[PDB]
Amino acid sequence: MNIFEMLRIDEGLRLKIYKDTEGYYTIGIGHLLTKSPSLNAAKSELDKAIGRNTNGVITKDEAEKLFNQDVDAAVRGILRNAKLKPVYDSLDAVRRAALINMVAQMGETGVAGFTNSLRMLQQKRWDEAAVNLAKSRWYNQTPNRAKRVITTFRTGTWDAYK
Ligand SMILES: [Cl-]
Ligand SMILES: [Cl-]
Repeated sequence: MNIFEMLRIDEGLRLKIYKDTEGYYTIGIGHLLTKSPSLNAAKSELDKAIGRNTNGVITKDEAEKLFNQDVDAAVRGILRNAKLKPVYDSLDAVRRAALINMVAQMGETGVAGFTNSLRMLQQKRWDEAAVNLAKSRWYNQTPNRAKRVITTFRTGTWDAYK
């Protein structure tokens, strides 16, 4: 298992514009197009991202390319983030992937707001952090995915994904 297979399982793959769990226009492997309520606005963003007049549809290879860019950016954002870097650096490889998953889903700002959990993770207080992570909108809105990530932080294994 790895970061790519992990997020691919969590986000799925869709080749036509669609609305995510929050109702925002997305495409491919969880790639947010825009928060605007406008389909045209979404199609314009898509074409700009892909580099061609897509007509709201992309191929597999194009989804995957967006996906590569998104993982790379997420990792890079983490490393440039004063609040996240230290946590990231303190973690083992499996748990690092759990952190990337949260960032890919809610952005840097969003994750960086779980101050208390972040400190517990850094301290290697696994059980306590999983309990704190669970007290959140994130867990209440997407419980299945949140449980998989939380289990990953708790055990440091990919069991939840198998
Ligand atoms: Cl883009
Ligand atoms: Cl879910």
